[PDB]
Amino acid sequence: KAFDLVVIGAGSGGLEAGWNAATLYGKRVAVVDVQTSHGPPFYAALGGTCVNVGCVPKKLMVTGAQYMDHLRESAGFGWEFDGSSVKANWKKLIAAKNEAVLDINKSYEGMFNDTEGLDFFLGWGSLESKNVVVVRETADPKSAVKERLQADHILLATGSWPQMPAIPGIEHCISSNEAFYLPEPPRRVLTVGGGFISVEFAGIFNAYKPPGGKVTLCYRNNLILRGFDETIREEVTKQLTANGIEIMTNENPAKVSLNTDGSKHVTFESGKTLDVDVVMMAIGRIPRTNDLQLGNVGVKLTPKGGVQVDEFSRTNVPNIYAIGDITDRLMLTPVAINEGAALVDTVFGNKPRKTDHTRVASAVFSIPPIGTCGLIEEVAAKEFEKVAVYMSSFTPLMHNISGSKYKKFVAKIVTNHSDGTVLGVHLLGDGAPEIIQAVGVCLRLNAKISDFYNTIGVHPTSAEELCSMRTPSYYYVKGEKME
Amino acid sequence: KAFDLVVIGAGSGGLEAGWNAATLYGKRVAVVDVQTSHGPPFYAALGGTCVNVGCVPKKLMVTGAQYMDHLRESAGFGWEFDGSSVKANWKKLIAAKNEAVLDINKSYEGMFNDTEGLDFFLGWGSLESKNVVVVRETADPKSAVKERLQADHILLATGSWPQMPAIPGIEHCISSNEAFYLPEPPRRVLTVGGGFISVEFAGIFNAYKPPGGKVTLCYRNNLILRGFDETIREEVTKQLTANGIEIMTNENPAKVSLNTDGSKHVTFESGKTLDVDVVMMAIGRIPRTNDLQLGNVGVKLTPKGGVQVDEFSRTNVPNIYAIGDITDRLMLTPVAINEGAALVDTVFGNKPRKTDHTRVASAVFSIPPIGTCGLIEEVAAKEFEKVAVYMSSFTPLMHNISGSKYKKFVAKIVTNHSDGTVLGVHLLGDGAPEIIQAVGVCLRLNAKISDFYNTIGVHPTSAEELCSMRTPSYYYVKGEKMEKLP
Ligand SMILES: Cc1cc2nc3c(=O)[nH]c(=O)nc-3n(C[C@H](O)[C@H](O)[C@H](O)COP(=O)(O)OP(=O)(O)OC[C@H]3O[C@@H](n4cnc5c(N)ncnc54)[C@H](O)[C@@H]3O)c2cc1C
Ligand SMILES: Cc1cc2nc3c(=O)[nH]c(=O)nc-3n(C[C@H](O)[C@H](O)[C@H](O)COP(=O)(O)OP(=O)(O)OC[C@H]3O[C@@H](n4cnc5c(N)ncnc54)[C@H](O)[C@@H]3O)c2cc1C
Ligand SMILES: c1ccc(CN2CCC(n3cccc3)CC2)cc1
Ligand SMILES: [Br-]
Ligand SMILES: [Mg+2]
Ligand SMILES: [Mg+2]
Repeated sequence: KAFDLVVIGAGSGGLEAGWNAATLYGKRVAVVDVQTSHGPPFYAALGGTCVNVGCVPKKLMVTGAQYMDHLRESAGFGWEFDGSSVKANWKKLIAAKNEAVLDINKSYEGMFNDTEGLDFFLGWGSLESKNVVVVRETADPKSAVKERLQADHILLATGSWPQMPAIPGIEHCISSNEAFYLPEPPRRVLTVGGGFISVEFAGIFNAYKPPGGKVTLCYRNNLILRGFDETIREEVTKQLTANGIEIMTNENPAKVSLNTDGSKHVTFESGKTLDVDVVMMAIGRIPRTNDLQLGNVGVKLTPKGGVQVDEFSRTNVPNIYAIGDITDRLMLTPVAINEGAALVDTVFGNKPRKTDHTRVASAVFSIPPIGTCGLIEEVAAKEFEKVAVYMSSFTPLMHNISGSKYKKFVAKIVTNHSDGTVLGVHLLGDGAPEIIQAVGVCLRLNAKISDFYNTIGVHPTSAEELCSMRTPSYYYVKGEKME
Repeated sequence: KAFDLVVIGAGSGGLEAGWNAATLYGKRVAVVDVQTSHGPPFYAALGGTCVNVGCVPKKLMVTGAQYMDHLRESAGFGWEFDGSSVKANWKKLIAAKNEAVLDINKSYEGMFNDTEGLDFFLGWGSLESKNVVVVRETADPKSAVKERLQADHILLATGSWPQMPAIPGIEHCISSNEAFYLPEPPRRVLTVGGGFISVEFAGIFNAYKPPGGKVTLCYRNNLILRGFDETIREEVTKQLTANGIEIMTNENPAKVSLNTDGSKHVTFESGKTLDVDVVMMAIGRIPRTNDLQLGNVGVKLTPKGGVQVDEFSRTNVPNIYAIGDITDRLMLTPVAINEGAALVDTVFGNKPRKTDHTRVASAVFSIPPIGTCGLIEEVAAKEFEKVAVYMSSFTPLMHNISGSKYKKFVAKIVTNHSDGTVLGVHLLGDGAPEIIQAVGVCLRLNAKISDFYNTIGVHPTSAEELCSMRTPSYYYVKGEKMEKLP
């Protein structure tokens, strides 16, 4: 069958591109994915990674995890109940999450049913030729042909996949994919990785762990969450520790064996050992290009295995494009979506547009959470002669009463001190992901620190800290910190 | 007894002006207030209304009230506990609020002592003359002089005070001032009025009420929260109703009598009756001008009662200025603070600056809460030929799992459709007050709807809805509402 566009991967970027090309530009569109609903064996499905085994289910589970703090914190505000009656029922959480994800799967199914000129094909997409996508029964390229799709234009949108280190006993470890389907909450769990997925899952497991349970997070480097603001990295480490999570930095698994009861015996490179019920590898995500048989058309990959693209998401092969995680740049749903829309506008609208990968607001649903947009100070300090840091850090009042005195809210604004242009805003504490969104709009408008401090506060809020900072806390001048 | 600046009222506006003048411009400042710490008899104290009987304690108590919803909502996420064991200990909440407020009172005392040329004077400020403030022992102008203060510049920052309607039995009623100190949570309470204070307290009382408890809010007109977005006014009404609060609109107390058991018998203008344990009046606040003896220097008041000011906070009398609620405009702490910082940056900094009273971000800590900035559409529609309204309204997914299906999140952007300039942003739902702050910055920068929709979303948030709206839901054209443009 013949299409203006064939999209391989019915994910965040793929669905934006396919729906826009079909509905805004009246193109005949095919979209391919390996599953119509969430979970084993392929985990991602119609809707993509974010819907099925990412942002959507993890956010619901972090919300679930937050109640452990709310229940404890309620006492300071005079709430009384039988503490010994408190149980975290993980089965209910997983069932609630499964229903939520399945409902989305179903609506996307209804979307393809009800959208003329937008067709879904179940199976494994690969490139036969530069204008033919083959859909097969399995990821094995010798598996049965279900469809052959003639395509003026081909979009690769297959996303990414957990990285598993080749160590002895890797087979006894899981990724985030399996973590979403654990039938019982682990009593002891090691999250391996200092990234958002490890930190977010440490918080989820810490809340739902059965009595006498323990969550350990391990990371090779000295400080979790590289890429984030350093003050926030130190504070979130402290605040995770304060809520009972063991942060093992400068530590990495060397091998895993099974103890006689089926629990996992972890040997760290340092020789240290840990007995846990689950080992969750969250050490990285790699672009999913193996299964695409890109050798058939000579699309240029990087040694990492990402599809190389120009700013307009164009591969080295005309009429073949790549968006989203497969391009190994910013692995965010809204970036994927933005690239998909920009690509379709460019190619089918002749409305040339490229995604801006700078000043993207993002979040970490840690407990407590992070919101951030733009440059951290160390980065700004290499690119600008004079950099100012405006910093407010303090346990908010509600958390003196709550008993969570460790919950320091951090707000930091990084500026080009030569003109006061805001380069970065970095938040830690309840609300941070919600606060940072409109900050993304501020940085698009080249907001200066004067634009923040001349804006009238909403009081009382954590956000008003951003509009209450008149004076630098310190500077970088030619890369040197000057207190 | 000689100062560059004398400030009457150690509140939100008064202390910002005082501290700035002293620390930024090495000026000599006197600040007068009636009380050094919170509560009876004068309620407001060092730190002002907001710190003592306003934003700060109210926010702590709304946070306390939110745990009723979190404890119920936790069950959808798998939290299990003995629901019959749950009790709301009001006395604990009030004791914790009292300690939090006292620490702020003490924090301000430290500020005055640890700051050269910044001195606190206890007692009642009034104007003797153009350049002299008298501190007396009481509000009676006949009481003893404690001090006579020489002032190169006088700042009036005495704030506002609850209005109590002059109805038979008003003496059985409380204001917000007494609400903060109730020894026991009322079983039945009538919050009177449709403004933020009535709404916030109806939420607080609703969460802490003992078993068989009932919170009634009455409002004299048809729809609470006049001046807020109409969609949000209707929605908050529904969501308060859904959480057990009874909303009596077009109803107003004509009198209150004590029943023999100490409870209050409310007779409405309509003839309806209601027995409650507390009647909290929250029908308005009025500027505190009486006690300053303004007649003594001829400071002009408004047809309403507020000190008349120009854009630089100047009265008709030179060297005499007025900021905050005494001006009877926007009664918000950060507005008072902004006016104070501008007055001082003007007069002592030689850097004239005027508070912008448009595009002010503000909140209602209703459950769930409002965050708003700029014009509601009815107001935009009279000022602008073509107004677009962008609206998103849905129960977020977590609240389909929580079981609070009624918690619809509302996001509205109001624009000038001729250039896309955002004129206002109106939010109802968890985190709205936190979301709206950086929207205030966007409005200062003349953000267009395209600046929002071209900004990449943070996912998943409620906030990202603001970056997801490309197509108007409807328009006003020369005041007329319509789905489509001609
Ligand atoms: C645990 C986790 C949490 C995350 N949390 C967030 C968050 O909170 N916010 C955020 O913005 N981002 C988050 N992300 C990142 C976000 O999920 C991704 O950036 C986004 O899904 C990438 O979208 P995409 O279009 O590149 O691909 P995806 O949405 O992953 O879609 C790719 C699709 O292609 C399919 N597929 C793969 N190979 C083939 C093939 N050969 N043939 C057919 N179909 C194929 C897959 O089944 C999948 O559905 C998270 C990721 C994970 C793993
Ligand atoms: C229940 C309630 C909730 C509120 N919630 C919020 C909120 O969430 N957000 C917000 O922004 N605003 C809120 N406000 C409003 C806010 O409190 C005021 O806008 C703000 O306090 C006004 O500041 P001001 O500087 O005008 O005066 P105030 O802060 O009221 O300070 C006035 C001071 O003057 C003193 N005083 C009065 N007369 C004399 C005299 N003759 N001599 C000496 N001292 C005198 C008083 O003791 C008082 O301390 C709330 C108000 C109340 C009542
Ligand atoms: C979860 C959430 C809310 C409830 C209702 N109870 C709240 C507290 C009341 N209470 C006050 C003082 C003594 C009891 C009674 C109603 C139950 C379970
Ligand atoms: Br490091
Ligand atoms: Mg179709
Ligand atoms: Mg002093």
